Amino acid sequence: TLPEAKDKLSQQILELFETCQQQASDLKKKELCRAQLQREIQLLFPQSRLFLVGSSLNGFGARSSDGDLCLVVKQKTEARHILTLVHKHFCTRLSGYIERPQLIRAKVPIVKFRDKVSCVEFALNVNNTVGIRNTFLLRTYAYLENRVRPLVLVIKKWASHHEINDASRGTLSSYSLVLMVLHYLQTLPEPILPSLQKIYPESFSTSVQLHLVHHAPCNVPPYLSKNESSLGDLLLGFLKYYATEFDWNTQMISVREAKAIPRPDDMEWRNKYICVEEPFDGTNTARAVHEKQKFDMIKDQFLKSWQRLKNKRDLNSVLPLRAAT
Repeated sequence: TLPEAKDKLSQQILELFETCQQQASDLKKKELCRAQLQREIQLLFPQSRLFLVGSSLNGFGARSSDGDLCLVVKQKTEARHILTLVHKHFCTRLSGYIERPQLIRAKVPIVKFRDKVSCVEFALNVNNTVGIRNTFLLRTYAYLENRVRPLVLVIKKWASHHEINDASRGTLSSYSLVLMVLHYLQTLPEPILPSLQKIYPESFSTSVQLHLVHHAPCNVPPYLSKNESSLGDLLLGFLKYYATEFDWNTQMISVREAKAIPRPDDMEWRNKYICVEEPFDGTNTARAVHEKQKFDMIKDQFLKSWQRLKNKRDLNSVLPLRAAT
């Protein structure tokens, strides 16, 4: 299943999609690593399970997507004690096939490591279960329509190429972008995506047992929309929408509502530049964008890329196609 591709830009977007999309063999090496590590971690926490989460499973992965793992142990004092124990385990016992494990310090503490078996970089956290839930929310969107995945992928590569796709460095997280693409698709005049949580709350409710949340994409049917915009029309529109129309200073993006909502007067959103509502809990995913200079970098790059693309409808105007493939 693939979109139209009547023009050059749309064809280049599909070409980039098909050569960079995460292949089944990439996902098998990540799953073999996940199962081996769960087995390995269970020596320490026998009541624990290890989940693949994020780009590896949400449908928006590229061959270069790192792996995200979520360790479920039956509030943060425990989460940090477990993460440091797991880390010492990786350093002492697992050093034969687990390279350079490091505790990275962030809102969600992480153990970063490289699997020498798959040669793949991984990020493991402890008990951040919301990432399991939204993995399968996003996955259900990722396959709800054939344009969502090519658009999201070219947009991820685009943001990464322009050094605005790294929340650790002050810019937009991949999750923020994905939510922004999905919001753009949700609010078109003839919309390309509905709200999954409004139409089927039963398949994404917070009472669903974590180990069954992945059943949700098997339940939800595909979305047929009236919009006939091709991939190049939509990539241009997505750059224009955030470059010109979307008021960062007054509104927040709610994929849960499939709407733009006014910024709440709560203290979380009081001084933030960018407000994207996490769909399961109520928090700002773009909270990492807190420096004016970086905020401007995002704004200026949206404007500029929409300009170069408008004039020359070649994907090379905003993303060198030789630097990805």
